[PDB]
Amino acid sequence: MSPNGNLIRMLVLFFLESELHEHAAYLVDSLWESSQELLKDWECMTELLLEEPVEEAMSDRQESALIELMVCTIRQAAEAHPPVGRGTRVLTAKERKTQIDDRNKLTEHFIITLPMLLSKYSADAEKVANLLQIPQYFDLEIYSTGRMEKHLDALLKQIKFVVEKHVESDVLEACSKTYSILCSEEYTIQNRVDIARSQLIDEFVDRFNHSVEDLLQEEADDDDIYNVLSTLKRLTSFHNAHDLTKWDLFGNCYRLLKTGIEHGAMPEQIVVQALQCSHYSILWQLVKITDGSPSKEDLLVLRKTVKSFLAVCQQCLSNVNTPVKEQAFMLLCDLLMIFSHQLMTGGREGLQPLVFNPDTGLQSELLSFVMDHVFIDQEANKIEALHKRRNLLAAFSKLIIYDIVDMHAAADIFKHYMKYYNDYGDIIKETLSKT
Ligand SMILES: Cc1csc(CNC(=O)c2ccn[nH]2)n1
Repeated sequence: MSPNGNLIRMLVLFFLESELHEHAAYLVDSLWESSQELLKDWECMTELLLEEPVEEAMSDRQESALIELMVCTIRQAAEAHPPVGRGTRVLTAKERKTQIDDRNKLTEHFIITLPMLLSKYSADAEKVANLLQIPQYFDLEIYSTGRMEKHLDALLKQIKFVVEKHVESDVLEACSKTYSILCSEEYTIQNRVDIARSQLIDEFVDRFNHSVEDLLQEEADDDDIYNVLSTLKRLTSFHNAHDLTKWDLFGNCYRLLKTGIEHGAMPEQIVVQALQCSHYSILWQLVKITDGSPSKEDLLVLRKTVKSFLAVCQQCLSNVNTPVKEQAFMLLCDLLMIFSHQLMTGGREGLQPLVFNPDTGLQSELLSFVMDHVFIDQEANKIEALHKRRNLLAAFSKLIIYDIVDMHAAADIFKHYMKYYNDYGDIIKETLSKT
């Protein structure tokens, strides 16, 4: 009760204080065979996280670690296998029976307790993002079974509060995915969740639109900029997993970008988000057109939309801010692959009017960015900025393989930058072997 409480408090301390377990998940996995009963005392954990002390209170850093450890135990119980990296997977009768009973316990428990957790820690972005990994493990049918409607209402209230308070990409994305899970995974509560979502979206589209209008009519305030960016971020996050096409967001994104090319003075983060949002609008237009039975004019309206957006990305390669060039580059390399001739696979030859061959000018600019921003002369931030340039080249590599860009001009650039490997590498290789 408090006995298991002590063991959990010290388990959190051994985790943080020793560098003997770097990954929470790997710690839990390793103790799992021997300490399952303890590691699934979820009532004990939420009690620690929600109660006020008598004495000795938990420190902000230890609270964080307990939430992270709790969520790993919730996964390991639900999935009934070691985490990604410690795998090898056939369950016994009793292992299977235990998994069902565990999923039951943590669903009933966290439906009640997850809104109370999100309420208390609502401003801690890292913590809220971690709590919102929990619903994916819910046995969602139980939101009906337990006459538990009052607690679905409570989670939706708390997700609303979080999204309204936060702009961090991890938080919002966590909110987006939770709605997705809550919505399309059980018909019983699908209708209730859909009404909460679209009211949330509605309130953010109105605020976005009023702020776009404010910015563009204006001299332009710091408030005008905050208001656009803050609302655009929430909508960009959600527009990946949710079809927000019914709200014409591409329209205002398009103006923001046109204004930031013309007068060249649009803040870098607005341009990046405005690009990402426009992209997600187009992908969702594409899906409705693939699955629908679309007319000639449907195709030609989406085409005009796509050619104007490829134009905007091409122009945005010339933006001073390298985060914009990167975003524009990434989108060019997705779109040029998606609206290639691949689009006429699986008997979908109706889509030919949607096919786009990049011109020489554009191909040459997609070559430039690689020389300027992939292949550059000169801690943790650099292993990360390397993986990005890797992804940027890999996204560009696909265009080379299918001759969407000039495959020869490309390999010339790869000659120029590999020269020292081809001129001195054998000599460097054998030298390093003999030390
Ligand atoms: C037909 C075609 C495709 S691109 C091209 C000429 N551009 C380049 O080769 C290049 C290298 C660096 N920047 N641009 N010709």
